[PDB]
Amino acid sequence: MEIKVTEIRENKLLGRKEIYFDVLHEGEPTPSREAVKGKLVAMLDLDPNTTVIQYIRSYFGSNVSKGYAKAYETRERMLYIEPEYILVRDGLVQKQ
Repeated sequence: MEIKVTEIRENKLLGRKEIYFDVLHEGEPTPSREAVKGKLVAMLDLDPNTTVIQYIRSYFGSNVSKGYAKAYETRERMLYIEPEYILVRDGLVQKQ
């Protein structure tokens, strides 16, 4: 239920911030990716609608998971770079 941002890098060329973070999640084997996204978006003042969580990797016996996210400058920039299957997977685009 805690997030610690470990690195924020600005990718000028693709128009996104590249964000690594820890998730502290006592009592869980793994944390809830939607809950993690909400915390991360709040912590860094991101746009939920342009934030792609690439992975949240948990480790057995550890309270600590390791995540990586991409926060796009605009939705357009996200639409240009991210494959459709990923945006649909993570709820950012709604499949017709």
